[PDB]
Amino acid sequence: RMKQIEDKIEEIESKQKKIENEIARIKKLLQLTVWGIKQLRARIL
Amino acid sequence: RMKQIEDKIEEIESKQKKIENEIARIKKLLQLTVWGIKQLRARIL
Amino acid sequence: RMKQIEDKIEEIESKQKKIENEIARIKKLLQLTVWGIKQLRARIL
Ligand SMILES: [Cl-]
Ligand SMILES: [Cl-]
Repeated sequence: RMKQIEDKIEEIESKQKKIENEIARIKKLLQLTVWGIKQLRARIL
Repeated sequence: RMKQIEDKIEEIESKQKKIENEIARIKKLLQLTVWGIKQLRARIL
Repeated sequence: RMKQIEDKIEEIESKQKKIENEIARIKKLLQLTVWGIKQLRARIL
């Protein structure tokens, strides 16, 4: 039963790592969209 | 004590599923904002 | 061994809380970028 719990924890940890990786990618893209809106407003208006 | 650990794991798993769902929604909206910035720049500039 | 499992669960929970916090911040910034694209399109076009 302990091994079953340990395996489930490993699975949750692995997925948490994937989620953290996704979040960093989202943050980077979000920063690029901020840049684009800022560049648009400045270059046009 | 094992049941207490198993219940906590279930709670963490449930919340992880909610987080994954939120992340997909964020990604989709982020893709729409990219589209909007791209469409703006192309249609105007 | 139970304490080791309980400590790992605490670590995963702590990181899950940080992730939830990050997600809320991403959502708020994403809402601001939506506002900016909407304001741009309306003010210009
Ligand atoms: Cl997670
Ligand atoms: Cl965006």
